Amino acid sequence: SVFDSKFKGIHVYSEIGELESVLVHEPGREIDYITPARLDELLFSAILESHDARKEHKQFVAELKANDINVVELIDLVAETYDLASQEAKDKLIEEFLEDSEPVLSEEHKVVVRNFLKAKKTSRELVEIMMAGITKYDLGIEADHELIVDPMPNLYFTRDPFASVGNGVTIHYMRYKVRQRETLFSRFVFSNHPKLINTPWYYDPSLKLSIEGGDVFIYNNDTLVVGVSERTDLQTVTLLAKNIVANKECEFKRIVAINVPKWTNLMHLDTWLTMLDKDKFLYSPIANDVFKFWDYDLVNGGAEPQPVENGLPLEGLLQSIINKKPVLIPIAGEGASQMEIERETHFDGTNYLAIRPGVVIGYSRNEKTNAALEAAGIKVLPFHGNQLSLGMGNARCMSMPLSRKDVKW
Amino acid sequence: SVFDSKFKGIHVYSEIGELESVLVHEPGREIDYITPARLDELLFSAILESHDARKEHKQFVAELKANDINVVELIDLVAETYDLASQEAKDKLIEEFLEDSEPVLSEEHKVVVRNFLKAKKTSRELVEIMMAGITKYDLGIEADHELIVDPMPNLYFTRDPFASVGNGVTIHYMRYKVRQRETLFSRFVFSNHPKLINTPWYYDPSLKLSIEGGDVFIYNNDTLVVGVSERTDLQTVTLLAKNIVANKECEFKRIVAINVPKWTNLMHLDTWLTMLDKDKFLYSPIANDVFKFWDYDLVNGGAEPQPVENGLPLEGLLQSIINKKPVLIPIAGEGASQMEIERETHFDGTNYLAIRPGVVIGYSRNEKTNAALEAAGIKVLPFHGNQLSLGMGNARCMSMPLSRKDVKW
Repeated sequence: SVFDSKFKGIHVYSEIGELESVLVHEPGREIDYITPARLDELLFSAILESHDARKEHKQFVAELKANDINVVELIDLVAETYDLASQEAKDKLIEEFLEDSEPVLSEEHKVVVRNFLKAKKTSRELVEIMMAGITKYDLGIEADHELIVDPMPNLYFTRDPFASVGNGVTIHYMRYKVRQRETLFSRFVFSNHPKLINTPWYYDPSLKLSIEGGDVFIYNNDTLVVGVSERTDLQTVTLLAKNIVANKECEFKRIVAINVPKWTNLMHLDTWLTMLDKDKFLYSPIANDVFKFWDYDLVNGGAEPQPVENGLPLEGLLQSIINKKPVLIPIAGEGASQMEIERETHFDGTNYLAIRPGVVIGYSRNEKTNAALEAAGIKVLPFHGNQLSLGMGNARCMSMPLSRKDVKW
Repeated sequence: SVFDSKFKGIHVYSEIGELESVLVHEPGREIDYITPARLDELLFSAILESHDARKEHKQFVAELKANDINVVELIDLVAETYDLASQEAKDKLIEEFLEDSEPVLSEEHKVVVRNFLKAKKTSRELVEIMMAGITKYDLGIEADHELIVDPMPNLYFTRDPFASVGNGVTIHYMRYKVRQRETLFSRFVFSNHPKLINTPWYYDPSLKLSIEGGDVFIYNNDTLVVGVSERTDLQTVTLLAKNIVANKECEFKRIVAINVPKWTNLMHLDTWLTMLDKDKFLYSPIANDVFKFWDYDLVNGGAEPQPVENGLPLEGLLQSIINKKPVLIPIAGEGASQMEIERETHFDGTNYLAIRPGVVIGYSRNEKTNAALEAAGIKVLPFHGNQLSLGMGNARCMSMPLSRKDVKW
């Protein structure tokens, strides 16, 4: 199985506990269909050199494995799930893929694509093609456009379609169609894989209020932190709060919503502020005058907790969550020029994945932030990720923890 | 000297003769000042990872040197020239640099920068900082903005500021100020270096009609080919024709002007059509319905030859220059999808540098084009240049031939 023997379900109650199991996706053929005219639509800053991007991704996975982490590749998880699923589920996956296609499928193309999918020889090939997009060339048909079904090029950013939340999961209604389509795989594995089937959901795509995993943080057993960003709205955090209170087994007690600049290229809270050790946070100064906070009381706030403004400065707000003096590390370090802060913030300099408290993985390119982290006593495991970085995410964006060991607070 | 023993002046009478000496520039500190908000202004598609871009450039230079080519780095050529120049010339280089600064310098900043440049201890440091740009930090002053003098980030594209044309040169009035500033160095080396001082100029920056080197091609001893592009105007080619007829030592007989798509990111003729062997040419089909041609008669067209429409299709037009049937190789090869042609054309897939007939150097990333060239009998010497490619130029754009061996047609 893609899961090691100790994996006994979703268990993510911090951003920093020793990482046990994690979900990633090496970009497949879907990034080969990114064209110059569609960069804004497809959510890329520039076109990736595909072979090199895959080589970088393998280095990232190799570093995670060198740290005894169980790395689950999305394609393999979906295929494994497909293989053991009922025929009813196998069939509905293909039907829902067709109904949710972009561009919308004509009746004739729906039949042609269905047959093509059904004829794929292995479940892995079926999953690869559904992620890749489908051309008229793949189908052997004449058409006036080359892409009969668009790629889901952002799939390598597994942070975003769903988020592990304690021992439950939130499966999201994403902002843009190009990414909403990725949640088909999320619903499928959680609804059918024996090791995930019993996981309770606190959000699902049908709710239609925008939220993405890059905005979701599990600071400790009591407090969740969710961004109010270009991708997640405050009203959506309000619905999340309602769902959590409605779930009697869910033990979180508070949600702090954090406002960030609504930049299309720094679209989630994790591109502005992350927690990397028990008391260390990495942030971009560019957000200094935009940060704003709201608290939700999941215990004594009623069945529908409302967001209450918290006027403390960022440091005091963070202190109210961990009850220790926080250490705030700025992008590019003390003394950096505005140009250096803008450049390293642009390349997702805050977006490190913590694999144990104070030990993080992220791109080698943000050298001043790497040095700032090391000076603050955080160990940095860099990897070359220049091509992957053009998709506007770093290691945190490219991962979704499935299980972490308890933190000794 | 940066020039090897045999160099005896500009000698470029073809696009393909065995390359003997060539001018390049490894991107210096100037590319560290490219910020997200200024990408369009500075002419970049995305920000480069500077360290990796310099390593890629060293690999390009290593490939050139392995083919017995004298590679001249612009910084070293300017410093060598400065060390041999009259005090009047050394002083005027500084004054013209200040006069042409962007942003325009206040009188106070003009004095502070002049003093700072005069205090540099070596000519190479002086040249490096003029290219890099100058910050308030470099000067140790307080200022409203961090850049007191902007970088010239595009300097590594040495194809553009001036072009070798037979045994003369065209020093250009470029389209945008961010690049016009680079011509300061072109004028300096040709006006002062003993090995370049007798080179006749057929164009100079004071002429104020736009033309850039990526548009200039020397097909053979008789025919020049100049693009009408986003950067070079037909009226400028007309002025160039007038200048060549006035120069009684210049032996070219004809200029063919080739209209190309006016795309901001494919801005020169050499991003649409190049000549790589005696009868082989590489082109992007995206330009098919845009190519249009004009001829200038430099022999019997009077003192001011005018552009005369040439209605031949591309194949016939090229045949009228080389006097035999051309082989036209399309970007990405026969059978490529439109997505592939769009992607490889975008990454300057036509922009190869020929180092001898039918032997070219270009980025490894355009794999389908590299395969099409090899299938057409052209040897490709690829190098990894993904970061350099984000500047929207390939190997031809990163080089300016100074001398080539005669071609045996």
